[PDB]
Amino acid sequence: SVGIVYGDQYRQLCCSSPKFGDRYALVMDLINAYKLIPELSRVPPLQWDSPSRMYEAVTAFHSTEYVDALKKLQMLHCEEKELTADDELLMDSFSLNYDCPGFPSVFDYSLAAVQGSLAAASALICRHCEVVINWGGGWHHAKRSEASGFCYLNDIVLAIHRLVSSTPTRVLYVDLDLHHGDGVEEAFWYSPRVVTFSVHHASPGFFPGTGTWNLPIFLNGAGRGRFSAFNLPLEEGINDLDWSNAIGPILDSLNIVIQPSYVVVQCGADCLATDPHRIFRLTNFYPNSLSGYLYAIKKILSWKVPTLILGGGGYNFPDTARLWTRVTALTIEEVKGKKMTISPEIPEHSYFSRYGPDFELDIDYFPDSIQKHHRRILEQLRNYADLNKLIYD
Ligand SMILES: C[C@H]1Sc2ccc(C(=O)NO)cc2NC1=O
Ligand SMILES: [K+]
Ligand SMILES: [K+]
Ligand SMILES: [Zn+2]
Repeated sequence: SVGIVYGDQYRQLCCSSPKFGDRYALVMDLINAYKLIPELSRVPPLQWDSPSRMYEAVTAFHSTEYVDALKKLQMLHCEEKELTADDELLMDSFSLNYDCPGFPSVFDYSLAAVQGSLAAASALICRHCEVVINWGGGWHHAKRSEASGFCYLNDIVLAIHRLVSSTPTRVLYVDLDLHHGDGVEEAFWYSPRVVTFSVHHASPGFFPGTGTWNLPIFLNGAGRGRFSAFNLPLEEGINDLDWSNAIGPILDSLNIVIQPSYVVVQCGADCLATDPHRIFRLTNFYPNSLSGYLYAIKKILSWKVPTLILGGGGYNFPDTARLWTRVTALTIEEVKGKKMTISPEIPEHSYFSRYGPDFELDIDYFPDSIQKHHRRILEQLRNYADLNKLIYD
């Protein structure tokens, strides 16, 4: 079965932020308009028996002091009065400012993704689903005691932690977002059981700054986690095929050597040619150019390993819905072996007018550095195998 995280309270909470507005409502409504919902298993978000149980779940990664500050920030934003100088200073010490400000539902919004990604991990653990999708999750930048790049709570780290601790176990994390997945990489830096891999753009002054050369060398983990953090920085302007050729062999070689028990894929839509970032030139095209996202999702799904698929970045809301709707249909096709015919025209639904003026499912777009990175990565995987006493071909 293929699971998808949703609910009425979950939808209201996922649509309550000022940065992502109603994006989640558009993604789920396009999936529903295309009659994909009957083919999917509804995975309800996790709920706790008490504030103590919730705090124990979140503090498996975040500090109590940061969680307290985030809850206080919500309370302060449900009042018209300005924050005191002392409260501004407290929030600044946790970076609860600038790109991560307060708003009336900041804590409920952030916790909602945690609730969804933990429930998604649980459904894989009990074998109820073979793959689970969470389009409200994928907040890769959040750190132990720091909000970062629109991420307040790291739902990915908490989901992976639940997976790695499930047997009385190895997880492969694949980060497809345009930005380097620093928060997840940092959390498992000292752990060989979680292997992280991020493909992204990296250039001077481009967020977050990491996932590139530090004689410059790549840092890749420490202690028992040495060689367990993998990075592929790419130049701006990369199309579907070149991005596909750069990642394909790395993905296949990580599966062969690591042999993960679970795969967690962060599927941020900010690499799309139509994203306001305008860095990469990836599409959502599915031939009967092939979308970079659709090529990598298909490859990962062909391994037959229980997989968690998450959202993330994606600033052109209708185009993010166009891609994630196609990811959802491909996942059904690949897991169930049931053809999902999707009409090239947008079906009529509540958000139809947002897909104008053409109303098409395809995004409206017309189209040896990698070799040295490939040789560096092949050597890192060999050192990872040598240190971890794994048998490789
Ligand atoms: C304001 C800057 S910083 C920034 C941080 C995170 C993201 C993101 O989507 N990460 O997954 C985007 C950003 N873009 C900016 O212009
Ligand atoms: K990435
Ligand atoms: K690691
Ligand atoms: Zn991003």
